[PDB]
Amino acid sequence: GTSKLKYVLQDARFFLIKSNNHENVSLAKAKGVWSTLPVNEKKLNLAFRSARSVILIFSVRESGKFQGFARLSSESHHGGSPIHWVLPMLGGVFKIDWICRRELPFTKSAHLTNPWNEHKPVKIGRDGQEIELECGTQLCLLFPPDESIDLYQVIHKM
Ligand SMILES: CNC(=O)c1cc(NC)ccn1
Repeated sequence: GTSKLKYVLQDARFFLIKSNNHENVSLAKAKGVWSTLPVNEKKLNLAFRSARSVILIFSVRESGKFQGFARLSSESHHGGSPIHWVLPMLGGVFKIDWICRRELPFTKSAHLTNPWNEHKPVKIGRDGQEIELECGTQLCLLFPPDESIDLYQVIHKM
């Protein structure tokens, strides 16, 4: 079903996360963590205090796909366990709960445009680009269901 998913996404905010490599998305999926540049860290912390759910939608650059999406479960914090990101300077660490670890090809989202990025297709956007509520909700609902996920515990964090 999609009903608990819709509940988690009701009045959520959505952000496009672009990773230079698959390894960082894999660490994020394994450890439930993300870290970004301070300009985006400040935006995510503001959004986390302002919305019932803040959703990060991940895309590896040059992959032509999204690799899943996740909900912020905390603001960023420093001094936790170190994360061996593959880098080419990162802020704190956000804890995240994954909502879907399955891929979605950009060919499947070509009908969705993001008003906050000049109504360009939602796949287009810099790291940290906010996706407007309706576009972001329909993008998340496009993903194949991830039957390994139970949103019951995520609902309890809202
Ligand atoms: C896990 N976080 C990253 O890989 C990242 C890298 C970056 N510049 C290379 C900017 C924001 N985030």
